[PDB]
Amino acid sequence: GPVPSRARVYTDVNTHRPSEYWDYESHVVEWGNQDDYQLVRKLGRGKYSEVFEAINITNNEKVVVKILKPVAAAKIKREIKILENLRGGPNIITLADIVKDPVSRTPALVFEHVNNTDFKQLYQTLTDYDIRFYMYEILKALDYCHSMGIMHRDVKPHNVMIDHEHRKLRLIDWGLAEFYHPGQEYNVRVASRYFKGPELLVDYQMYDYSLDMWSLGCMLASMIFRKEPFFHGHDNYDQLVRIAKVLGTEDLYDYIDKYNIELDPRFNDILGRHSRKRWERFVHSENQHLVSPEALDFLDKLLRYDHQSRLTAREAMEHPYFYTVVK
Ligand SMILES: O=C(O)c1ccc(Nc2nc(-c3ccc4ccccc4c3)cs2)cc1O
Repeated sequence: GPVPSRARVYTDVNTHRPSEYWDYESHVVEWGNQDDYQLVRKLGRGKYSEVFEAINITNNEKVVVKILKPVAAAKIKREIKILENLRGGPNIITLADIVKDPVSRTPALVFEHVNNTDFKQLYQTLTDYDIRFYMYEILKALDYCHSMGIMHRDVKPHNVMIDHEHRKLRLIDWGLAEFYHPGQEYNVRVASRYFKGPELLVDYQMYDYSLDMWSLGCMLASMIFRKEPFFHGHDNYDQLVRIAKVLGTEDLYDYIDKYNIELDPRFNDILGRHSRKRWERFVHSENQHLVSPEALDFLDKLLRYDHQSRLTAREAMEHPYFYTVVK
């Protein structure tokens, strides 16, 4: 059947770790005082959670309270373990407390408050320099979680909280994050549709950290070309077609052939034949100031069908696109 695959970096981080690290089900969670937090306003409701702005009435600080839904309640030990494992890491959201909501009767995660700007409004204003700056900041967080044996699996603009006034960024929502174990087959029903990697779209389960790099490339393409989202699929099948109309069908077929993947036959009447498009097609007078040869070289090194061929987060940080960024 499918040819197996392994990450080319941090392959055996979890195979050496004591069971207690990646064995999240064993992990015992100590509940704090739900009463220490006063809910202020509902910020939004997701498929798996409800997010509230709240005040920690003991220190008067603003915090974010995420109340998990019944379906996401079952996978609380995994998210809590990952959050505790990455706490203090570069640009990782800090878990301040874990309390039992008295109404839902499900777990509520308390997080540090970030003065974010709506990504829809903020991507319309970023300069070339800020795009490079914030991308480098996101890479710090990805190399950190990947170095700790963790795949985020939901990298997208909504999960990157940016305080544009203090030039600070946090990678949030570790609800879909998972421990990387070499040879493990994972669920492909992860990430948001526009940021799903080709491995998920073609149902290749033996994926790794490189999935986050594809998601990151999708975000980069959206920022430099001022098209959000860059790959606008109508559904998960159309999503692959949108990608193929840009990257071409020959390289997609080469990728499926390399891993001996059987494409869903539904793709036969919708995929067609498409040559790879040169990036100049996406360049117009309104976005040319965000596009450079370094930006395109970097984007071409993230947006590859072959997950094994994508830059790793650490290699990405070495790219010339970041030479202008003050380090
Ligand atoms: O999961 C996490 O670690 C996590 C950490 C911090 C955090 N902060 C914040 N969230 C929001 C927010 C705004 C609009 C929304 C619309 C639909 C659904 C949700 C929404 C959440 C604003 S500031 C949120 C998180 O979910």
